[PDB]
Amino acid sequence: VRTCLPCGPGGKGRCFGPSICCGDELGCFVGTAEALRCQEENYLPSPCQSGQKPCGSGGRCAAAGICCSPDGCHEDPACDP
Amino acid sequence: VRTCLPCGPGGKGRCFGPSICCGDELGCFVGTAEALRCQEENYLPSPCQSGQKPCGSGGRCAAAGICCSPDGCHEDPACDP
Ligand SMILES: N[C@@H](Cc1ccccc1)C(=O)N[C@@H](Cc1ccc(O)cc1)C(=O)O
Ligand SMILES: N[C@@H](Cc1ccccc1)C(=O)N[C@@H](Cc1ccc(O)cc1)C(=O)O
Repeated sequence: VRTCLPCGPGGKGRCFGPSICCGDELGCFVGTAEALRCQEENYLPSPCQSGQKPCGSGGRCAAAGICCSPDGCHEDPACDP
Repeated sequence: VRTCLPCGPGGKGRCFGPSICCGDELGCFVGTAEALRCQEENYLPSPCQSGQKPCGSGGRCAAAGICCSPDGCHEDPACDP
C-alpha cells in the first residue's frame, strides 16, 4: 500500500503512526510538532504503511537502529544499517 | 535521585535515555539531533532519573500520553495529562 504522509524537517520524514514521524537521516519524532501532520492520516480512508523491514510486534524499521509501530518506537539492532 | 541532563528546544526537555529527549511542551525526540546531548549522561558517575510517574515496563511518563524507558517510548493513557 502507499507510504504514509511525509512529515518533519524538509518533509524528509514519513509517518509511522498518528504521532510518530521518522526518517533515516532524522531519527524519530514521537508526539512532537514534527509529527502533528501524522494525525491527518486518520482522516484518509486508504491504508498506508511506512518503512521496509518488519521488526518487533507490528512495527517496522523507521530509522537507524529504531523500530516503530503506530503507537511507539524502541531501539532495535535488527534495524541498524 | 538527580534529574538527567537537559536537552532539546530551549533546553526545555530532559534526557530519558542516551538518545531520547522529552519535555511536557515538546513531546519526545528519539534518535534525533535534539537527543545527541543525552549521550553525555553515560559518562556521569551519578545515577539520574527523569519524569515522576512509573509506567509500562521500567518506563516513566515523559510527555503527555507518552511513556519512555531508556530504550524507547510508547503511547500510554496512564501518562495522559
Ligand atoms: N489512513 C489511515 C486509516 C486507515 C487504516 C486502515 C485502512 C484504511 C484507512 C491509516 O492508514 N492508518 C495506518 C496507521 C497510521 C500510520 C501513519 C499515521 O500518520 C497514522 C496512522 C494503518 O492503520 O495502517
Ligand atoms: N549517569 C548514567 C550512568 C549511571 C547509571 C547508574 C549509576 C551511575 C551512573 C545514568 O544515570 N544513566 C541512566 C540512563 C540514562 C538516562 C539519560 C541519558 O541521557 C542516558 C542514560 C540510568 O542508568 O539510570
